[PDB]
Amino acid sequence: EDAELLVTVRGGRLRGIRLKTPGGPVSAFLGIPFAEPPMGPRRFLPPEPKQPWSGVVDATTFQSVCYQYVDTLYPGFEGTEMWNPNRELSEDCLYLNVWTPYPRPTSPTPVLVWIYGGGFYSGASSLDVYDGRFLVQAERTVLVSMNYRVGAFGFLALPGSREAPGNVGLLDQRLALQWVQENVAAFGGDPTSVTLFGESAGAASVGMHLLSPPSRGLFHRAVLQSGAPNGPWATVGMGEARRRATQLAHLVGCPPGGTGGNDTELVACLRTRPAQVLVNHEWHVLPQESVFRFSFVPVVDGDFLSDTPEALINAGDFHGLQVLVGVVKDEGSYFLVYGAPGFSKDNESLISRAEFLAGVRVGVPQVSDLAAEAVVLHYTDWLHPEDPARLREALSDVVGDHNVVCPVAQLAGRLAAQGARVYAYVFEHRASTLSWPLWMGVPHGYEIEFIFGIPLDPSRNYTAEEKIFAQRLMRYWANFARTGDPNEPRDPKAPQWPPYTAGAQQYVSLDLRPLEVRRGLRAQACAFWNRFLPKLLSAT
Amino acid sequence: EDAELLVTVRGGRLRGIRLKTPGGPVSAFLGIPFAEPPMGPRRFLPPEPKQPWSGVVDATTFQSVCYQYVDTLYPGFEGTEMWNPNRELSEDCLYLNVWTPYPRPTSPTPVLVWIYGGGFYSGASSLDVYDGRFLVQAERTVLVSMNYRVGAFGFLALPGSREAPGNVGLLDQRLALQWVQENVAAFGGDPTSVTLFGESAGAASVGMHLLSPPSRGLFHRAVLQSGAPNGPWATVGMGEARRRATQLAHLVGCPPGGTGGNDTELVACLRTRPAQVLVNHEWHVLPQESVFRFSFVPVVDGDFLSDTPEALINAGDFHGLQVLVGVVKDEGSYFLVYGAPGFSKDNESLISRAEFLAGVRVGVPQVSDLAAEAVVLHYTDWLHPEDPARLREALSDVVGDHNVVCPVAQLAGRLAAQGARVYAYVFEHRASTLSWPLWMGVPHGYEIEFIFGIPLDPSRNYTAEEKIFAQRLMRYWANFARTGDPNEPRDPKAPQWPPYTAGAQQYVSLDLRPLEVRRGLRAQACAFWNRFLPKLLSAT
Ligand SMILES: NC(=O)c1cc[n+](CCCn2ccnc2/C=N/O)cc1
Ligand SMILES: NC(=O)c1cc[n+](CCCn2ccnc2/C=N/O)cc1
Repeated sequence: EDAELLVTVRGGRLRGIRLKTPGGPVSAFLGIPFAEPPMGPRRFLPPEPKQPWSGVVDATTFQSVCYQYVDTLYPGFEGTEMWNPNRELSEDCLYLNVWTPYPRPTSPTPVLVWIYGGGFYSGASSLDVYDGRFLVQAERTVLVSMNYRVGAFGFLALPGSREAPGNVGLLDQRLALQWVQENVAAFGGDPTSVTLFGESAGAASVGMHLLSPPSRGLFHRAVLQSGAPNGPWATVGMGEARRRATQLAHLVGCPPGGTGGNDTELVACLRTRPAQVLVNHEWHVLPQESVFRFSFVPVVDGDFLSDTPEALINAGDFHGLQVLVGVVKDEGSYFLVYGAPGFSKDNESLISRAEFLAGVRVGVPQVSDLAAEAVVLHYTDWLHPEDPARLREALSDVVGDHNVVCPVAQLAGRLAAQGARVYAYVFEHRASTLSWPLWMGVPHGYEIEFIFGIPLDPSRNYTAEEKIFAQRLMRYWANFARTGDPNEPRDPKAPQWPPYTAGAQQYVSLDLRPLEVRRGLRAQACAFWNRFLPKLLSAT
Repeated sequence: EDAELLVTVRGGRLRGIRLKTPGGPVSAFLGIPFAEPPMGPRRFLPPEPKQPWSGVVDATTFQSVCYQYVDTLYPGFEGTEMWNPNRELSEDCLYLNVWTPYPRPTSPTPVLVWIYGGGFYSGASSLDVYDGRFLVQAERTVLVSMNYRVGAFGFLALPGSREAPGNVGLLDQRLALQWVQENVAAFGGDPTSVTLFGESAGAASVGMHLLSPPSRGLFHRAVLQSGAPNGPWATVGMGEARRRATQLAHLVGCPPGGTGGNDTELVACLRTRPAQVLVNHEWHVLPQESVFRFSFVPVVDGDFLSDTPEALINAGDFHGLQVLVGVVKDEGSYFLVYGAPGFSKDNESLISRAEFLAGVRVGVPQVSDLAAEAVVLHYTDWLHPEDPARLREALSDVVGDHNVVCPVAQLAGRLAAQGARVYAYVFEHRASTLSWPLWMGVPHGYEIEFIFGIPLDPSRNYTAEEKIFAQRLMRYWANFARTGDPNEPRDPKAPQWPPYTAGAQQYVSLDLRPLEVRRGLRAQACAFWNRFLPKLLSAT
């Protein structure tokens, strides 16, 4: 009843809201504070737990979005603005949301925790495509999603100093995980069956938590969608993070005039600046000749990450852990319209040979000219080295393999070979309502709406097949959250999803057709990135 | 009583609104349609007059802003967003506004007509800084302002063809001028005493009307604020206009693969595209290595402009015309934060010598290496060739002189020497409420709020001296509109404003201090741009 919309947690009382789905109602608790507002002197600091409150906190609507850059490449366009903030920006943003079935579960229920992506510079738990009402109604699981500080506010780092240690955006997620341990039982959720799942930078975050011992105790399973902590964009060195942080200070006038520039005076100067001012110079801090490179990302400090993600994945024991990994068919196409020459969402992006050669330097930055030739002469079809359509898909493969598919395949192989049960997929269905052009195929990010069951929304023009497809995927994700195995615990009639192993390298394709097993997550291309290219880079 | 808010014009009846000023009320008629909506098959075509309507058109609020790019360089910033659209974007935007004193004048009154700036790619008559309620109350004049199509919708040109003839944005302004001839009498205005005044691209527009015979009959005096038709940014050649238009068609997928590319099929394809799609690719049409260069500007076709503005100004007889021209102290500083390396509004923009040498390439983009050297070695202080503060102001002088001050001084000299009475000014007061940084001084466009008397708004924190100053400036502009002479028609107490002649080159400084006469509008620098540099291009 209306009594199930009232819940007490360790910090105080909450009033939720009843959400409707075509299959029945759901109880949602949107906007639960899990940390003290990280403002004024607490900007750039690790989060402090929210102190208990008197009265009833209203938990009926999403709270503020953390301060972030707002994408303006295509104003008024659905394909880009669906990721933009849909609540007002504020540094007061450390809130989490909880969906729970109606009636509330009597017995402890497995908990899904969502970590949004957005390159560590954007994103929000309030986005329409992260609506948890459909996954909770159809699979009677408990869904939690948190906000975490992005951009400079979450990942500006002057390593060594205590005024700006870095990775505070990861600590925000960790605190939200500690909050789930201490309070998800009150919503009917099992704190012993917690399944993290994220996408892009959210998936990378999930991977960073697997490799951080303090976070490792707060969950039991992991799902990484189109991202990995070992990606070339997901981390940064201490020296580069200090250079970026210092350059941002310079751009906003820090330190003032002629004055000392130790870490303490620099952060104090940064704390006096309005939040929007720091955001307005976020992209100017990089060399600014890049697609896929982000200014403030997790730093390898020796604290949250004792070593690089690659090192920790190799030297890591993963027995007793189940992972679900995967990518979309066309991982790189969405990013090409963000700086690759000759590309535009409003034409066919039939690029020339010279544009392809320049795009490789944009999509694979920082590498040497000989390394670029290895990429070009490996992704060229030499029977059609000038076909524009093939060059377009080649560059899309170049930036997709280098940034997503091969970092993911590298990780999935090391996990399976080191004792973790791993299941791998490739998402190959292009939504019928997709607004991006046809040549992008199944772009990065556009499986999320099917995992969250958005096709079930009656106010959307999804086909009957996509509705059944969405229910199928929700069953896969929920079964993995419940049992660690996406396969039906009692249904062998439907095609089976074999584990992924370093040898067989099996995965399944997710589309309207029944499950189909394949071998190799682009094994040929990924051997070039994972094996040959590092040996080639030790020429300088 | 309230019967003065109802007025009949040639097309039908209108209901206006009474606006309040601290000195008394004013009658405003906001949103008068003067053309048929240029939508669908009419896009890119010259405007057609608004056909008469039945009933009473509501004229109590500003109408839609013409489709245009929206500046996002500093989100949430007062200094940039005061120029952004403050009404909904639409192609249905050919509307004009009329302010008139209360009580309505019984004898014919001089008419001021405002043409907004915005580089021919943006701007709107509805901006708060253009509100004529204070100018009309204080000086009992009649103020008119129109919207004209900007960007591709106003200035896309495939010269020779009739599907996209070009300069249709200038024809929108002309139609609004024909409208003032036929209807301003109904508001108490004298159609024989019409003074055009504009700023930046608006000032350039005013100048192109002086040089177009069909427009010359529609007004009697001109005011040009920080702009001129002979500026290097204000016009474009036929060949370049065709190349730019074709590039925009390619970016939006026109024509579809395999279709012929004649002008008819190209424009037909462009007309099917949504307006926002064309706007989203406007800047991608240039080489895109330019501060101060705009994609779609008036073309020199032989129709609206029988020759280049430079030729028409030289070969022109300007007897019987009074012109008021001028500039602000720091014309170029506004534009450096829009692409000049090392510049940011949030620090002191202390640029290096290398950044200065690179910025000259951005501020003067069309030149050769040798021409750039002549610029660098002319604007360098050779006793302090590395002082960043001086280099900063040197680049501001480079950009300001090349784009505004010297094209204006060129025009003002030719006009006075060829029979026009000319008055020249330099605006030297930096508003106390200015939000741009101090190092920008008096940036481009920040005299407008004083000409329009915005300091009189009680909801603003302007000083008492700026209020008196704004009233003084309104008297100058109004006196010029009535008599052709900014000086008080019978008051020799105040210092007097001498005409500007090709020899004495006298102008006045407008600031809180009384008028002060000076000689030379950057005469030394402008000899370099107007006389010497054309001679080094001649070494092709
Ligand atoms: N203000 C700027 O100049 C700016 C440049 C690049 N970006 C890139 C962000 C968009 N993006 C979306 C997905 N991946 C990216 C990264 N491209 O580099 C944003 C802003
Ligand atoms: N989308 C873009 O990357 C973009 C580039 C340049 N501009 C030019 C800004 C307009 N402007 C304002 C004052 N001066 C200028 C002209 N700059 O060339 C706008 C947008």
